[PDB]
Amino acid sequence: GSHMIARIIGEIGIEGARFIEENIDEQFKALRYLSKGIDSETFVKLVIANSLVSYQLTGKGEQWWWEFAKYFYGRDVKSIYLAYKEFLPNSRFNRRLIPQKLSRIRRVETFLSTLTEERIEEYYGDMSSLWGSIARALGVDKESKTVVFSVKMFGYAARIVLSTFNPYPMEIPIPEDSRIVKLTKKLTNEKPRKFWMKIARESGVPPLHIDSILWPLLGGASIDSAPPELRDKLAELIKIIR
DNA sequence: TTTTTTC
Repeated sequence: GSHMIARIIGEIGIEGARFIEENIDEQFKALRYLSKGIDSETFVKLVIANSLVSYQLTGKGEQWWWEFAKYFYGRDVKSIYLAYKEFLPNSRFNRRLIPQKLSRIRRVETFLSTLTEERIEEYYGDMSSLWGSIARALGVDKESKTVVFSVKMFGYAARIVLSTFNPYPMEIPIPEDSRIVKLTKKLTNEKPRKFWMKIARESGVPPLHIDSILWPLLGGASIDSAPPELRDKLAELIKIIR
């Protein structure tokens, strides 16, 4: 792992990650916008469906999640599969692997249909069971990138809908992808998957909350709105990993 | 433009 990184991430803490999530994270902003233009249950269903097709994008993540939010705001959505069948081929930022992606939506449509208000609250109180349930519906490994971040974005949606905050489970790990490998190789020769899981365990900050911290800081987003005590912590983290 | 997944 990294004692240097884990100590500063521990100082930032779940509440520092939460500040970034609710103030800087553009995915959270797009979700908060969408939640104002569609009913709560459809909102959460769409966010999970979107997460499951958000890979190998023809654009950057922030652009795509705003495109998704702007597309469904005020839209009358019945079948989520049918909605995506029309949305994806006309989108700007998600035009690759549409046949594969539509088939994943079709296969998870029955699980999404169980997401009443009460079911969404139950899963938000036990995101590990939601993690396993989504993977089982798809027939994939729950540690796969899309399933892990379907849980993260569900957590964004659920905290908006329910006006409560439950931290992500510690046992949901960041999987390896292109940008986590590119960054981690500069920091260490350790295996990226093991590196970041040990950092989460040592710091006390679940991996999905660490993810919220890393990318805005690396991408150069302003941290000036953070309170000075948290700002100085994020500043030191930047000097360590950027 | 190059920004995970398959059955």
